[PDB]
Amino acid sequence: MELEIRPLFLVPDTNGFIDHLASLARLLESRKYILVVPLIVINELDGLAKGAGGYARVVQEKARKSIEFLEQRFESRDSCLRALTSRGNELESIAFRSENNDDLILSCCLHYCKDKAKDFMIRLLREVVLLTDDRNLRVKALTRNVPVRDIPAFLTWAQV
Repeated sequence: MELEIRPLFLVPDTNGFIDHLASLARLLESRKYILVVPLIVINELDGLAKGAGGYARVVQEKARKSIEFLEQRFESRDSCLRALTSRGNELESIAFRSENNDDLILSCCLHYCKDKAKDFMIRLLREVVLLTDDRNLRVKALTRNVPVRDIPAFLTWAQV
């Protein structure tokens, strides 16, 4: 079917923070978009930050910077940043979270795909975009009618 895409909600995966924190930060600072972070992604970053090979320690620092960035932004109750649990409940704070996940990332995107019978009283409005470089994940999104872009491409499009 034909989609009408008007990006509002941006959903990144774990490697977006590792690879592209600066660009996610620029997106969040722009105030144009709501960045929605799956809780599993925060959990994965926690795993990486906690922990070694050189590369592992390089990624560990990147995860630490990510978590630091998210922690600070949730502490200030940043209105353009949300986290979503596995049950589709939004969190306003991540501080005391306890505690291969494509399907959970996708469930987060689909949370913002609010389709109703009467909508087809004709294009499928999609206001969510999955931000990833992972080709398998991208294909999964494509087959679920979730718009998908890599973060550099999106940042270019956004002019922001």
